[PDB]
Amino acid sequence: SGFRKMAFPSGKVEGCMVQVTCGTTTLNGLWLDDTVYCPRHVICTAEDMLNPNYEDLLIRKSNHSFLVQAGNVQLRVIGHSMQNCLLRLKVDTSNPKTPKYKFVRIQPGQTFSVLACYNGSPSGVYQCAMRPNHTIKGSFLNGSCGSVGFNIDYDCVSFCYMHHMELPTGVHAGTDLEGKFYGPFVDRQTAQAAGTDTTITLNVLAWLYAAVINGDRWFLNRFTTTLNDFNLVAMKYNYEPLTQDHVDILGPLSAQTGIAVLDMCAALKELLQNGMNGRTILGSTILEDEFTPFDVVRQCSGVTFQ
Amino acid sequence: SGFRKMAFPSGKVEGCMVQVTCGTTTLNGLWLDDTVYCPRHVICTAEDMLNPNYEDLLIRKSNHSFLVQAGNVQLRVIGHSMQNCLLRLKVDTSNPKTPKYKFVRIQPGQTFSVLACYNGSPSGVYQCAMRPNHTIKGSFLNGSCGSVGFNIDYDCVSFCYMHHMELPTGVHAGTDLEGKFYGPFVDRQTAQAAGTDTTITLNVLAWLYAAVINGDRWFLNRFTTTLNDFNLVAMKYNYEPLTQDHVDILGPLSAQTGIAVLDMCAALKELLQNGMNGRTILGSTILEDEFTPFDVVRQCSGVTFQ
Ligand SMILES: O=C(Cn1nnc2ccccc21)N(Cc1ccsc1)c1ccc(-c2cn[nH]c2)cc1
Ligand SMILES: O=C(Cn1nnc2ccccc21)N(Cc1ccsc1)c1ccc(-c2cn[nH]c2)cc1
Repeated sequence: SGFRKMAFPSGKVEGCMVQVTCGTTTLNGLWLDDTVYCPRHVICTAEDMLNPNYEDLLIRKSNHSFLVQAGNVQLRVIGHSMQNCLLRLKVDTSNPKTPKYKFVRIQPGQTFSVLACYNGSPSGVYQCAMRPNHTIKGSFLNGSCGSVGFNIDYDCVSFCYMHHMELPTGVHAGTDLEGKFYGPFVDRQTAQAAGTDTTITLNVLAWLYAAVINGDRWFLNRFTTTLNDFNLVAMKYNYEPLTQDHVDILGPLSAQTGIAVLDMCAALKELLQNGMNGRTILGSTILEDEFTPFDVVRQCSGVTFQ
Repeated sequence: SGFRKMAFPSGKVEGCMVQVTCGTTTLNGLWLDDTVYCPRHVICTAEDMLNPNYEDLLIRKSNHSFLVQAGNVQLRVIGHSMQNCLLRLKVDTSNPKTPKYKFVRIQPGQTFSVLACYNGSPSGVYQCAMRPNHTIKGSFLNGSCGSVGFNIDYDCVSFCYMHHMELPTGVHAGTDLEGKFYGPFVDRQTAQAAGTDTTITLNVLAWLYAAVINGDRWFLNRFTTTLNDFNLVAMKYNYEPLTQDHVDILGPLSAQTGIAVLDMCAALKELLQNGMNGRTILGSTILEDEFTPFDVVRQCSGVTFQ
């Protein structure tokens, strides 16, 4: 029993973090096989960031412009290229700790584990959702750039995020491991800001199912709803519209609890309209949206507490 | 910026988890040097748990009664002893991945990282406070026994918890790595229950300081309080009394923010009396108590956003 914001074990990623220095600038890189990946802003001075031309800043660098430090060990850079907003450094040594891995672009509303790192040394691990507005509510200080996000499935690490930026509201922006930004953001100084955000409806429903699996039904009701009637309420409360695809995804949690998805929607409508009346669900006074249906099945018992 | 329930990176602990089997019963052990530590209830059948005599159950076992599996590899057991509620198995092989480590008994209100494990395989990591009633609000299923808690400081792992039990309220109980239970709990079937709990006052104050370091002052006021006047309010709201020792511990956070500890107490009193009036602090609608003053200094900027 219990329900916690649980991260994946971080060992397989720890063995891949290095430090990358170009001139005065140090940040984190990810060392897989004989490649190191890091944010391309490592090549900029503070003043370069106002209006950088990366193509023109990079052609002025050699391989030996880059220092890569793996723990105590200097890795020799023997090649470099830019891929979107990442630099790829080829080094003289294959990482003996390279895990089984893939690069994936996660979708909005999906979750991942962040390994915050400074100076190539891992400092902490926590779980993040990709918000609908393509930001994450992370915890990052200066020096954290090149920290990665990931998911693990049967000893394969799916890398999905590299940290580039803190926006003016204190939320975080970065790239997939092909160096494409999540959201409309750019690695230069602009008036860019987090767009308006929404509550991840599918995740709230998964988390209500979690509460029932763990033995709590106080918030259920004798009502049902159409998808249309639910969505009129969702819009009022700045919830993402529910789609048939989202109903289909909730099929296994619905089956394990015997609560029809639209019967759970009727419960959520009533909670949005009436509040929680001083009660909690899984310890929370608020409706939680940072757990996916996959996260609930991973962490909850396969046997409902009936 | 940001503020997250952050766990330590779990790699150094992952390399120590093994599986321990005695008959039908499998659970997790911790492999350091040539010793494996696990809950002594591994030697019990389900029916043994009603009234076990561990001394009498253990003398009936040989070394070869115990199977220890480190990944793919069988470790041969060559010795065994009981230490309080732990078994210590000596094995034929020293763990090549043994980190620098110590065994520590944490105090109530202190935090640690839990590596949930099943069948010797790590599944997840999250941060826990030791509640005043000596329980943790974990997330554990059947098979999780022998999962450990820890803190890391400069590459030294301080192990402080081993998981033994889920209480009837769904909260968790275990031992230090000398096998002494936290709290009044026992590794046998009784009417035992979590005692009443309290809010960890020192941690709430640390977390208000965190909010100011990250740039928020909405909840401050022009009032001060005596320790006595604060504690009359604390008792009304089921908060731990504040002591002079707790005021002294908050000295560095008070210095970094320029807010006197008793001026912060006056702010907390006002929040307890009046509520938050629909506002948040660091994203929360409630007063958070699972971050220590050490956790705040670890995660927050050393420069206040003034
Ligand atoms: O946001 C950042 C870097 N960053 N990421 N996470 C942070 C958490 C706290 C503080 C700073 C943090 N920026 C701002 C910028 C400006 C144009 S795009 C993004 C940033 C600031 C300075 C540099 C820099 C490059 N060379 N020297 C300094 C890079 C990124
Ligand atoms: O609580 C447990 C074991 N445990 N720990 N975390 C749990 C999370 C979910 C389910 C069970 C969990 N107990 C109960 C008991 C009974 C007397 S003291 C503690 C437990 C239940 C069964 C065994 C057992 C021993 N041999 N075979 C079964 C051990 C502990």
